[PDB]
Amino acid sequence: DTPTSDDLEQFAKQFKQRRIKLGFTQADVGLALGTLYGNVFSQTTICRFEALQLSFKNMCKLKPLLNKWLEEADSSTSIEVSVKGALESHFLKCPKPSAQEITSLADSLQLEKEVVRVWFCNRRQKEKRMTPPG
Amino acid sequence: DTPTSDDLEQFAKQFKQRRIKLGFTQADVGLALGTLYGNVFSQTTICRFEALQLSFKNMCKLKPLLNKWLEEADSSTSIEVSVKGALESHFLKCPKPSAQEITSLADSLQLEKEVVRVWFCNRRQKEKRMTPPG
DNA sequence: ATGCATGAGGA
DNA sequence: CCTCATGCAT
DNA sequence: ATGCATGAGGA
DNA sequence: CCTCATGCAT
Repeated sequence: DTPTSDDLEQFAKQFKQRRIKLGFTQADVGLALGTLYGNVFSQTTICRFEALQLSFKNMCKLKPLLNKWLEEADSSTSIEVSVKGALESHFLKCPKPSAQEITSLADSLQLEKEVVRVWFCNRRQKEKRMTPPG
Repeated sequence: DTPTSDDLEQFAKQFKQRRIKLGFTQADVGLALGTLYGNVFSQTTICRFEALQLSFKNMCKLKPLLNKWLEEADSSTSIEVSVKGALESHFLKCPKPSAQEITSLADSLQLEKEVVRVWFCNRRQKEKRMTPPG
């Protein structure tokens, strides 16, 4: 049976609180999941978990693995600023542009088409985090 | 004879440009200064150098050491947001408060006195960077 | 890329 | 205390 | 703490 | 192409 979104908030809040009190960094925890359970994770992922900056499914996948570490540790190419806001505006107009709208947006802002395609992919995926940028 | 501030801007701009083209990260360069010259530096320091976020003296100290690497590589406790703006306001009023103004500022914002003393130390020291936050 | 930190050295 | 060079952790 | 990225897997 | 989990580099 799955946690609620409230369960994950409170778990993340208490996980961070306890990780600090034990004297571990985010990078430490991520490495220890590799050491103890053969499933390493980066500082970036532990940080996002604590901020709920991951999808609900991802949050649910990591929670028991982080609960394991907690139980166990208790025992011891750059978009300009002006261009960035332009990408926003079109994202509210339409957040999933075609490969044709992307390729034209890339010239009107003088970005490579791949840069724009990936930027939209990422901005769509932040919208799906449990705590999105809004 | 010492570089001008313009010399250091252009050197930092060209250093970053060349470091990327060689395929090295900031952390790589910092470690290589230890490897090659027995003077290791952190990713943080290389990053600040490229952004001129260090004092003129510091910038001058690091430049020849980074010019060495370039020549050689060519061959191969958290202040709330609202509280933060309050610390600013008083910094313009007076940027070097006494240990008595510090200790009272610490209670009126419910921070530890050491936190406020260190915050002022750091905010004074950013004012001395070649590219300050302003 | 940066917030908060440390410690050597000095008035 | 401070300045100052410097970095861990995020 | 996060901007830009990759690659496995799927419609 | 996309979604999605994930991280290097800053």
